[PDB]
Amino acid sequence: STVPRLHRPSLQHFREQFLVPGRPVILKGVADHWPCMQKWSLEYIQEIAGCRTVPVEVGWSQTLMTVNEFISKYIVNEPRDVGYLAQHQLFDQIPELKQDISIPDYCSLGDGEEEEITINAWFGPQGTISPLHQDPQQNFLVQVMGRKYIRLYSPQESGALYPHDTHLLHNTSQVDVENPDLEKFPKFAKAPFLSCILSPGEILFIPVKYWHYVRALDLSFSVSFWWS
Ligand SMILES: O=C(O)C[C@@H]1CC(=O)N(O)C1=O
Ligand SMILES: [Mn+2]
Repeated sequence: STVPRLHRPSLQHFREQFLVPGRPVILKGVADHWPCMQKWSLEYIQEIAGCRTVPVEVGWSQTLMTVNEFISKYIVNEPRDVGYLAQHQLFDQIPELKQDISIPDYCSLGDGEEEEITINAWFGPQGTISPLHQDPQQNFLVQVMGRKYIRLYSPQESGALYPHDTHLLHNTSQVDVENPDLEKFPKFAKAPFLSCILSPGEILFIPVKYWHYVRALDLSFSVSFWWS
């Protein structure tokens, strides 16, 4: 039930053993020496991005503030609520930061165009939680700062995850993974899963439609690549 870790697997090995069957894996030795891994201090983030406006999810509402405000209020000064700079195309907004990352070569195995890969930043304090849900594209999730606990359930287990009925929320589970209501959601308890702690320099492959749940264990910065 652990996600396997592979060092720089060949494109063919990744394609045949993980991409085509839709199996998660952690890629080591791929992003570990990207510039972001050494450069992205809080101070560097403030210097490069501090004055720019970013969307922040407050745990639930959505607001806007500068990066400096986000750091001051939700990171450094004993925050009062949880705030998460989540799912934001920060690298389109701030092209200088795009210099510190790369598109993984494995994305070339997809059917889509490189121009259509979506690169999102996920920057927040210890304790951010993304509830269990599934996405409609493949994902490489690159961990830069801090660690994340991640739980993964196959699409084959969707019945045991009790998706919301609304079309809007049908890709999201009704269950709180880490404190499930087994009186209401009894099938959840026996559903098999994989899990990991994703650390800096590692890349998690989340296959298209794989259900995933994520909790930050430390001050955390991740970069995701959504591709097909
Ligand atoms: O890290 C998180 O809190 C949530 C993750 C990051 C990511 O790329 N996707 O699709 C998520 O759901
Ligand atoms: Mn997701």
